[PDB]
Amino acid sequence: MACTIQKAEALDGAHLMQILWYDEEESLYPAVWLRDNCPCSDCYLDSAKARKLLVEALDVNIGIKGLIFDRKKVYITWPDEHYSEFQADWLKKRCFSKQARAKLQRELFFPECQYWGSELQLPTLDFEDVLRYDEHAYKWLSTLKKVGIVRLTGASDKPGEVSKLGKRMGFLYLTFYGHTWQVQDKIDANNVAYTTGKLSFHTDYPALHHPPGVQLLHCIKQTVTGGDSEIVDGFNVCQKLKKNNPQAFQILSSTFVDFTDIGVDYCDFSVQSKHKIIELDDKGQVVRINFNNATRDTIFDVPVERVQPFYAALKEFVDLMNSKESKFTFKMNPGDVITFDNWRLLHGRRSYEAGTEISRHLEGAYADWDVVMSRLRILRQRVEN
Amino acid sequence: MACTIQKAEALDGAHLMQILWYDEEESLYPAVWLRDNCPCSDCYLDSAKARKLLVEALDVNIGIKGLIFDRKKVYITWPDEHYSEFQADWLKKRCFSKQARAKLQRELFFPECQYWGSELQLPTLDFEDVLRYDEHAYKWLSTLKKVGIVRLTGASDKPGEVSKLGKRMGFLYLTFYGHTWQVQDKIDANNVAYTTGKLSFHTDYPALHHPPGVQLLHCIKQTVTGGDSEIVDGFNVCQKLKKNNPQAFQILSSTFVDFTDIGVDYCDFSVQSKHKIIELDDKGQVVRINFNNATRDTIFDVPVERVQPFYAALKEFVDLMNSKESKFTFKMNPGDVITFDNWRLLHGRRSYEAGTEISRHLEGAYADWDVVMSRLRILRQRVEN
Ligand SMILES: C[N+](C)(C)CCC[PH](=O)O
Ligand SMILES: C[N+](C)(C)CCC[PH](=O)O
Ligand SMILES: O=C(O)CNC(=O)C(=O)O
Ligand SMILES: O=C(O)CNC(=O)C(=O)O
Ligand SMILES: NCCCCCCN
Ligand SMILES: NCCCCCCN
Ligand SMILES: [Zn+2]
Ligand SMILES: [Zn+2]
Ligand SMILES: [Zn+2]
Ligand SMILES: [Zn+2]
Repeated sequence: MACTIQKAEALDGAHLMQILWYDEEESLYPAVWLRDNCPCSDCYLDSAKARKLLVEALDVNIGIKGLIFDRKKVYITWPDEHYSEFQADWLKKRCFSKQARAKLQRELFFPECQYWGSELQLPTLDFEDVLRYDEHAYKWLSTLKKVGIVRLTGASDKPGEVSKLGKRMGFLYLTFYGHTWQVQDKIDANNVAYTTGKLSFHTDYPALHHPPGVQLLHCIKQTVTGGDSEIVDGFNVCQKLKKNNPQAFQILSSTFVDFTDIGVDYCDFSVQSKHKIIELDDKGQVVRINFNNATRDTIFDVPVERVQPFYAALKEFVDLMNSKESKFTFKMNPGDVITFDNWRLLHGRRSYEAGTEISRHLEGAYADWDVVMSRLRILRQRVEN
Repeated sequence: MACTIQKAEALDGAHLMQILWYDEEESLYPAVWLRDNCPCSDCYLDSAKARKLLVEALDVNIGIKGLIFDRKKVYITWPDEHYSEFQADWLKKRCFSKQARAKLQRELFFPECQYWGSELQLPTLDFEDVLRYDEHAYKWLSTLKKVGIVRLTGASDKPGEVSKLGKRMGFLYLTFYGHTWQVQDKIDANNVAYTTGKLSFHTDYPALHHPPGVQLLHCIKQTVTGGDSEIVDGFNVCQKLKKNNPQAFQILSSTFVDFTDIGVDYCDFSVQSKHKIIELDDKGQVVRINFNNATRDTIFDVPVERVQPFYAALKEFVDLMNSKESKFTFKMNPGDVITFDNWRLLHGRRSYEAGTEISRHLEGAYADWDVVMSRLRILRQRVEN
């Protein structure tokens, strides 16, 4: 009744097609969009699922010359005699009503978000299950998207596990620190991470204009002298900051901060960027946090009078993150892997003691959100069908 | 005289340090920024060139307790007895005056831009020279940044050349189409590019939220039946559109368009994104164009009344690109490689004839701008020193 055509007609100087569906609802389709989206073999390359039609061939003032319909299809003639057929269900899905458009966006982009603080129950799956079963990998990625973190247990205590997960997703995101990298204490460390010191809450790689979307950390070796992990839900913390201190929020969501990274690892590098620490979209929603205190540059490109208030705002933000209501702490054991949203969470680590042998060793890697969301879409189709 | 300290003193309740330089100019440095940027081994990890100091250790209302200076350094005591030394030239570089800040940003980010139309003289270097000499690679990357395109001549007519350039930069940007990819006519093409058809002006991969910054195309085999290249300076064309048709500019710079790519290549994929075709920064400057007509989705997430005006605006934009004043056309020969800014230029190709043997073959790859700018910074230092 909802996908069955009761009537189709050309309206508004034939610039619009209206479908009355068998449930009595009406949908409206611009003529120019119909022509633009003709599925015929001239207009559309089926093997690529791509449009061949050029903008140059599209008359933007086009109207429907003629139209007939049955219950499942519309058949349209255009003024230059081009001919097009459209399927009812194809049309229904792409209905321009707000409700239809929003429904479809949800299906494409999986916007459901669960904010958390110290009450978090760390979502936890089995490593091998996720590698072997689509039902488990689907749970893994959908929970990663929704909650921002998933722990996988039961990996080996050897290198190569994050690469298996990289492959399960598709491929890992190569950076100057390599395809994967070893978090351990290193002589002449090229990064604070490769010492025994504490890492305060941070996101990884704000020195890049496109920071890693997803980070993977596999515990190979753990120390009893410290090295606990801590995480915080940056989107939750931003929400609290906007409420508690709107001026601080405004400063952090409007001030461009310089980040830097210079050294040698996978190859030699000298990286520079600018980001707002709180990055809003065009509707004012926080979409990414970009903050690492280690790699924030000495160079600070703001007028002198904005400097101290920036620092005062950053301090408020960090105090909220550290609050016992926001923070979630846990300790990784050999064989655990955490995978999290590096655009949303901030993460850190407690200090531990140095010594002559390596007492602590993680293997890390990054992935891109477009790569993960692709895999998520494919898994959903496989598991639902 | 400009980098030599004549006087240094604490002002404004000791919250500010003022340096009077020997040229009589004065610079001002907030106390909190000085403390934040203490270079001592407690505060700063020299092997990483990174800050160890935590936001949590920083008192945002800090003032200078004491200060002495000589011509080359300031020596500061803080209220908790921490102690810091700062070098004069280090201070001068990071001066908070607008002129000093702008000068340094230019040095970091190479903002110089040369807009062009059909008068372009295609910058051209020798392939092997660029691989062998820093002076040539430096010219290559700086011209790529400034002009948006450089042709390299004298490569071989075999696969593997774009990878050599990838290595010269650092590393290539892996996508679902592989590390490198072959542009040629293919049975069951997964992409319009892999047919003999015409490609209208487009940027590559707007289906990704982070499209490739730089694209490399190496002509292995060329056809005499067509296959000419065309390029346009998207930043130049956007400037003309804003002047000629502000309403069209506004629509394209504010309307989110859905892009899609589904299929199998390096692995199986189902990619979706949203972009404004003209992407402005926070000051209203165009920073990226995101437009491929083949991969623009059938799904169009706007109210029905915005649809036809969007198409009318897109048409104006494409007509400007096609204008004989904007367009630059040329033909690649075996052994040529073009490298261009895929955020700024749009590119295309004339149709050619199909047949039973492959008459036309390019090898392509992508790179990230942060990777290229890193290499550019390193090369400049090597060539200037
Ligand atoms: C060195 N690793 C652990 C890869 C982190 C790099 C990103 P950070 O923001 O310096
Ligand atoms: C298939 N290549 C040539 C790699 C282009 C992919 C990006 P396009 O926007 O579809
Ligand atoms: O070592 C840890 O527990 C966490 N490591 C990091 O956050 C890192 O390397 O970026
Ligand atoms: O084939 C050409 O000349 C140009 N190719 C492309 O623009 C492409 O593959 O994206
Ligand atoms: N069943 C309708 C078929 C319409 C074909 C018309 C071709 N011009
Ligand atoms: N030449 C000045 C050295 C100052 C050292 C002071 C240590 N508190
Ligand atoms: Zn058609
Ligand atoms: Zn980290
Ligand atoms: Zn110090
Ligand atoms: Zn292209």
